[PDB]
Amino acid sequence: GCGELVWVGEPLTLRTAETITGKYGVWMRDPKPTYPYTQETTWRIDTVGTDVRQVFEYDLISQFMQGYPSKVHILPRPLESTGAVVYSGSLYFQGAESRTVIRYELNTETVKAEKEIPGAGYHGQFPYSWGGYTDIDLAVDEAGLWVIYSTDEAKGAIVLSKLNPENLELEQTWETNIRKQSVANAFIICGTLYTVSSYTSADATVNFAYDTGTGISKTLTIPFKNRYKYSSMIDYNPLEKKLFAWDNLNMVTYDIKLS
Ligand SMILES: [Ca+2]
Ligand code: NA
Repeated sequence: GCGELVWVGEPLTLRTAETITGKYGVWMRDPKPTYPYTQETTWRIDTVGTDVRQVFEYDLISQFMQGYPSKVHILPRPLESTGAVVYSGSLYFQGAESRTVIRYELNTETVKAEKEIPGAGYHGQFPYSWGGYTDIDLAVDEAGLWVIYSTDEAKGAIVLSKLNPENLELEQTWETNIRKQSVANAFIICGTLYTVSSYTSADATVNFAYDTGTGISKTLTIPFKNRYKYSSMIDYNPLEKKLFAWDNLNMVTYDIKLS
């Protein structure tokens, strides 16, 4: 059961990074956890630097909030920005300085697929408003795996494609009429693209929505606060039905309300 986003709030900090190297990054959980993982398994990637490859893995939420990682994966390839997601036992991330999406099976630590997103800009071409090499933004919702980006053909407007979680083949593609660079970030809920924009570093709003079903968009005003004033990523988890975000060394979640 899905619905339309009508509310965002109740930001909760779950974990503060140990060092300044965790100023920004991406943390997430698997909406469709596979053995030996569960709905509590938590992955954390500090992305401060040029050589990002370590992936902290926590078995329990108590472990994630208090103790140490159960395991540390070393990615064969370097990771770009904060747009990665975990889905069905695999990490989906962007190859550094490339337009290549990579499926990395966590349990076997094996690369299952590599796929350039056709015509997509990368490494500074189409980042979100605050920049940060955020050209390519992966997403998981109730329908599965998506990728958010832009192309020259789309004239810098946000483009979203439904991805095959197995071989990363583009199944469907939608062109919007909103510039990706005019927006702070984005996520997908029940097949609906939502964008986030900032009046300030602490003040944010969900300002736009595009339904891939109907094909029509809306302007919106759904305010929420960036408590620590430097958000580097915000994704949606279709299982917990919350927003996961990274804000100035803090790994936070937002609760939401769907109509
Ligand atoms: Ca996002
Ligand atoms: Na993402």
